[PDB]
Amino acid sequence: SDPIRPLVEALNAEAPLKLWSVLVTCLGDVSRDGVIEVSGVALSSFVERMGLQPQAMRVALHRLKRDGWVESRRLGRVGFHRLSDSALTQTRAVAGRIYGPGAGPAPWHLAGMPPDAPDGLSLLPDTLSATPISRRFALICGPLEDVPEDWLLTAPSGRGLPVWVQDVVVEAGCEAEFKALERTLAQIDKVPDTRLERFTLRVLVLHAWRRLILRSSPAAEAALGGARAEISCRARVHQLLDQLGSVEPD
Amino acid sequence: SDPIRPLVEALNAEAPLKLWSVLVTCLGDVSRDGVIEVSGVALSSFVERMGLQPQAMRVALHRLKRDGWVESRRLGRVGFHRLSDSALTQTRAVAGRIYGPGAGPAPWHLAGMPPDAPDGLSLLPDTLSATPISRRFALICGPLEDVPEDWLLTAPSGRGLPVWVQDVVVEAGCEAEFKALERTLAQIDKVPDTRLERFTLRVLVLHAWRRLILRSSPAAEAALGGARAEISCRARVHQLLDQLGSVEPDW
Repeated sequence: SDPIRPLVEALNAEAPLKLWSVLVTCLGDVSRDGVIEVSGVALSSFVERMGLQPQAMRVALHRLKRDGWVESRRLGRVGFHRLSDSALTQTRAVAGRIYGPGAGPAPWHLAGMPPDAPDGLSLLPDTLSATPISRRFALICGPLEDVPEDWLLTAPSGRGLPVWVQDVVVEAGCEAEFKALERTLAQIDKVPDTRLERFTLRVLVLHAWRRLILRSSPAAEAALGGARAEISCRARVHQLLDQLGSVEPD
Repeated sequence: SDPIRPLVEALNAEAPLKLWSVLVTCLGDVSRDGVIEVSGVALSSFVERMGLQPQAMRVALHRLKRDGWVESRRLGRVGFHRLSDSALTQTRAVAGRIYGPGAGPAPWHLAGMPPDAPDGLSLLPDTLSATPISRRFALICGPLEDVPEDWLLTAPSGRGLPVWVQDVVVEAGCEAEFKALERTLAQIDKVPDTRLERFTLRVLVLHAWRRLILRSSPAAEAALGGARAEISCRARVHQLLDQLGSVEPDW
């Protein structure tokens, strides 16, 4: 009655799973909790458990090696893979977004760029999340101290959002997508016995959520409000990640 | 000496005075305080005290007659002129803007129009004042209940206005034009003795104000604040209209 095979089919059906990215999630998750590097054979059993070929893992590791995402050691006949220093710092920068408790009822603001600045959104710090609603105006989230003084900063009125705004925020804030992932995730009923099954399921549930949470806009999320699909979806993922727990591969 | 001649030269220097409009101000002002119609000879003495020809007044009255702004009676040898019913109702619609105490520190908001609506500002009621700051965004004034539900309504944050916004409002809210008119008005030292002088000065001070007020954006002004020029300039115009008082054109 295997929980892995149907979950894989389901995730692939919404958006095909790119092995290199699944590997980045896997390596990222283990390094966050102490396992700085995973053996090639241990990694290979995870890739096989998923329904994939060890050949596919080699082509994924070659892609990631050349692109500076992964680093490799050879101690005798065993290969050891880990995220690169570049990849780890980038991974750590999104830890709170992925593993954290979430923004909850986060407030939003509207920011208007000066006339001289066409690509004004690039001038906005990494700490700020911005969803354009017009050529010069965007819905913003984050530290308002990071909003430059030459931008027009304006706050929400008691009024709701006009339909044209709600249409933008529903799309950028992945309301349909978080609902769809939660509905797919609802299928998982029991925790598997095997340490490998528990590990493969955790990486799959984590990858599905990682790929979405990092695609969605926190600004657009804050604009959707407390009833947003991201709340209930995060609620299930972090419950699932707790009931599956953390597995050191063997 | 004479306070009329320099004031005329000063007003003409900023923007040449159009006689037909000066007449519309005059007739509108008298209708406000009871004088339903002014005689042609009384009107002619006002036009002359200004430094103009009676011929110029006839061409101005002909323009206003055909255009339905003024109506004329001929009781014997005397002609009687008044604003037409449509001119009066249009005049009365702006009474509060001209004669009123002003909006003071009136609040502003930012309104964003939907993508499908290009001429969104036309869809905004007469009760709302709007100053565009972008193609789809404008600073608004007035009853928020009149702001359509398909517009993005956003309020001021504790932060000030960026320089690019201040530049719009300084222009739109006639900051410099209000400064100049107030300085121009400082020359008016004492109230003249003559009923005619008192009358001509009142119409001139009122016209200069009327033109600039109906041109300035109430929303732009609301964004400018309580230290804006429209406030002090308004108090000066009202102070003068009070110290000059109201004169019946008997002459």
